[PDB]
Amino acid sequence: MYEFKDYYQNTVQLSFDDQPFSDSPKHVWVICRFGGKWLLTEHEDRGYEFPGGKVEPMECAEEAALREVKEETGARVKSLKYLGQYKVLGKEKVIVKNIYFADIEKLEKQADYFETKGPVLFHELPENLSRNKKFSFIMKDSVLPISLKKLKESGWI
Repeated sequence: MYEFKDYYQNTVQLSFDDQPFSDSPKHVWVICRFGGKWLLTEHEDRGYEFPGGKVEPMECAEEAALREVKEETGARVKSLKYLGQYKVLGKEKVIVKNIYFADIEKLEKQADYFETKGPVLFHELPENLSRNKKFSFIMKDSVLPISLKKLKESGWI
């Protein structure tokens, strides 16, 4: 596993094993690719990020991952694959977050995206990411480069 501090100084623990921190993660994060482009959403408060959010008690993690992609981007998924999991060791809370990879089939029109401004496509993520005020803090720690490295090694992209 990997351990590091995040953008807001919480400690994050990251693993590419199957649900090592929790069998019932309460959050999902979905790295999306549409053709040769990254598909992100623009969270209303946080800014650009891969879609994700909470796992409902009446949802399993995969169901929540598919719903967040659709709600935040209007995308239909061709394939959803579990990649890994991370634990965020916060000041007041500890959250366990599954990482999925979604290969996107298409983006359909949507009147609303919920807590976001909808889909954003990036041919490449910018190098200035960590100092880019337009990006979410969740994209500004080692979870993103380590996850992309593992994703590229997988053969899935």
